[PDB]
Amino acid sequence: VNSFSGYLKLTDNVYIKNADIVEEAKKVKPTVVVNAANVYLKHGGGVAGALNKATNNAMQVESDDYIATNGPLKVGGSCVLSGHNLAKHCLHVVGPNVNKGEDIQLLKSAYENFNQHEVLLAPLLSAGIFGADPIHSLRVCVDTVRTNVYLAVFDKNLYDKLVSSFL
Ligand SMILES: CC(=O)Nc1ccc(C(=O)O)cc1
Repeated sequence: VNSFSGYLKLTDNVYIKNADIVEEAKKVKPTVVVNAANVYLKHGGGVAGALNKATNNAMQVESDDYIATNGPLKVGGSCVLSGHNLAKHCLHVVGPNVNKGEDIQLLKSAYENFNQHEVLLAPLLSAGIFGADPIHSLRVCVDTVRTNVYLAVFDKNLYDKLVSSFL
């Protein structure tokens, strides 16, 4: 038993809810919140801008030190940093950005990072301003992630379409 409430069960291990990933993290304080990162960990908009704003920019300060030391992530890759006031840890995962021409086949590699963590609160990778089809992103999630993932879909209209079209 865990602290997640109000989720619809899609599979043995995947759950979904219409919720803002920021408000959900603040309420649950999960072990792991996933950020929809880019390779530079420049948290400007969407999940990353919203998560970073909720940390009063501490996520960005930590991220800049990480990049100064390690260089950029790979598309499909991840790093574990602090969760600040939102979670124990933040798993920053880079899905391909369709609006930059990145290979959508890298979405499966991106979701494979989630398997290193027993439970996660996450957004749909490569959705929203990353330009991928969210229905596709949910299918890859279900077919790739084997650990317990609690998906927060911000858009109510999209949430209803994801549920009603789910195979
Ligand atoms: C404030 C705010 O922008 N929140 C969010 C939450 C989730 C997403 C997303 O999943 O794309 C985008 C934006």
